[PDB]
Amino acid sequence: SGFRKMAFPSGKVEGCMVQVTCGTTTLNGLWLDDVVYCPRHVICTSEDMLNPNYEDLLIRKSNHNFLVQAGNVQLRVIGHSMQNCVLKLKVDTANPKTPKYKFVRIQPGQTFSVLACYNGSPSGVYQCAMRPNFTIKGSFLNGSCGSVGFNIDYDCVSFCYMHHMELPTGVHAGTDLEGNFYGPFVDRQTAQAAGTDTTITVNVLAWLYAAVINGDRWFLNRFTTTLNDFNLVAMKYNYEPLTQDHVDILGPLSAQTGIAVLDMCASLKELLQNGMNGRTILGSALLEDEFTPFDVVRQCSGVT
Amino acid sequence: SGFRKMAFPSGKVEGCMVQVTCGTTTLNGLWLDDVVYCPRHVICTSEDMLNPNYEDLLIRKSNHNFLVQAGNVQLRVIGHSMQNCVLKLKVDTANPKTPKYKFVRIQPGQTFSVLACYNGSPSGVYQCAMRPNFTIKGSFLNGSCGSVGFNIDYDCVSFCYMHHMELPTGVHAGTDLEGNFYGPFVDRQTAQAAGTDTTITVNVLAWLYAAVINGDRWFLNRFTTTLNDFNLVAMKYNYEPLTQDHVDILGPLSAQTGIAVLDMCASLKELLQNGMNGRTILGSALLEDEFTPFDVVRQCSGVT
Ligand SMILES: O=C1N[C@]2(C[C@@H](c3ccccc3)C2)C(=O)N1c1cncc2ccccc12
Ligand SMILES: O=C1N[C@]2(C[C@@H](c3ccccc3)C2)C(=O)N1c1cncc2ccccc12
Repeated sequence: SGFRKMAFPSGKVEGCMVQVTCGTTTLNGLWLDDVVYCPRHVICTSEDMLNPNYEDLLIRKSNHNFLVQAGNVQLRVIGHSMQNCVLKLKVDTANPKTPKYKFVRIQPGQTFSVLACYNGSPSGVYQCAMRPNFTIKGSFLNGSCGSVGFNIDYDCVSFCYMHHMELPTGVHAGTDLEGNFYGPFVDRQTAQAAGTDTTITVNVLAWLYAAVINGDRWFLNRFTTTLNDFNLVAMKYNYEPLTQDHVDILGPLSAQTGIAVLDMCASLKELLQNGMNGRTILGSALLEDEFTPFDVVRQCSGVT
Repeated sequence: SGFRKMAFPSGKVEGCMVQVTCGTTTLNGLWLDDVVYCPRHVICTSEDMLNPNYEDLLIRKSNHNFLVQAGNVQLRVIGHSMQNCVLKLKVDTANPKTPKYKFVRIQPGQTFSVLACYNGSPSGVYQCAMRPNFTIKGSFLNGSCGSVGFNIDYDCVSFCYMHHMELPTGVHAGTDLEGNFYGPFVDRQTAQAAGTDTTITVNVLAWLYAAVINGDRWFLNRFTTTLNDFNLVAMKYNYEPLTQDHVDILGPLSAQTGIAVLDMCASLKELLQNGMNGRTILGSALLEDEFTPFDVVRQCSGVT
């Protein structure tokens, strides 16, 4: 029993973290096979950050200007290209520690583990969610750039996120591993609107199921509701609208607890309208939306 | 910026996790050099759990009754002994992946990372605290037994915790790596009183410092207080008494924020007396006590 914000074990990703230096700028890179991936803003100086011309900046750079270090070992760079907002440095040596891996573009409301790194050395691991407005609420300092987000399915690592930017508002923006930003963000030091973040309704409901499984049941009420009636309340409280897809993926948790999805929706409605009244659910005084139904089932079934 | 419940990277510990089978019972073991450590209750059957005689049970066991598997590879057991509540199985092969490590008995209120394992394979990593009543509020299912807690200082792993028991109340009890229980617990399937848990006051104050550093300042008030006056309020609200040692270790955070410890104590007092009023601090509606002053400084300075 018990329920924790649990990260994937980070071993397979630690063996891929390197340091990339271009002039004075150092940040983290990801070494898979004979390619190192990193944020392209590694080629920027103090002078460039308001509006860098990345093509023009890259053109003044050669293979030997990119210093790639894995622990003590220096790597030899034999090719470089820019794909959207990432640099791909071809090195002469395949990473011996390369795990089975894919690159995935995740959807808003999905979760992943972040290995926070500095100078190509791992500092910490935590779990987080792509917010509906495509930001992440991470823990990143100067030099964390190029730190990666991932999921693990058995032996296969799915890299989904590369950290690029802290926004003036203190939240975090980055790319998939093909260098496309999540959300409207660009790699320029400007004020950029993230926009209105909503709560991930399907995730709150998954967490209510997690609570019931672990013995917190006080919020279960006598009521039910409809998908329409519920969504009218969701909208008022800046909750993502709930669809039949959401109801469908909550099926396993519905089956395990014997609580219909719409009965759980009716409990949520009363929590939104009446608050928690100073009570707690799974040691929290607010509604948690950073567990997917998958995460709850995994943690409640012990997938390894 | 941002502030997360961050775990240590788990790579160095993943390479040490093995499966130990004795008869029908399987749980996790820790393979360091040519010794495997695991909970001694691996030698118990359905018949034994109310009051096992571990000496008598062990005496009916030989080296070849202990099946130790690291992934596919079977290990050969060439010696066995019982040290308090752990079994030490000597195997013929030194773990090639053994990191630099120590065994440490941590103190209540200290934090560590848990690698939750099943059948000797790692499932997840999270951060948690030794509660003042020597329990931990983990996330453990059947077969998680022998999962370990640790800290990392540079390249050195300090193993502090081995998981043995879920208590009838849903909280978790285990040993140091010399097999001594934290708290009054025994490895018998009986109702065992954990007793009154308090809040770790020094940790709440560290987290208030973390909040101020990250821009949440609303709880800063015009007041100050005394260590005596504060402790009178602490006692009322089941908070650990604050000592000059606590005040001393908060010095670096005091220096970074320019807020005196006793001014922060006066803010805490008003939060305890008046509650949060529906407001939040670092995305939480309750006072968090699972960050040490060390953890806050580490996360706010980027130790790698
Ligand atoms: O270290 C940098 N540098 C940039 C500034 C930004 C940038 C954009 C265009 C051209 C050059 C640089 C990339 C940044 O946003 N961070 C941080 C990342 N995460 C967390 C941070 C926390 C504090 C300060 C900077 C951070
Ligand atoms: O799998 C076991 N087995 C014991 C029962 C307990 C025991 C004590 C004496 C002799 C034999 C066995 C050790 C346990 O407490 N757990 C669990 C651990 N963590 C989390 C658990 C969650 C659900 C069920 C059991 C759990």
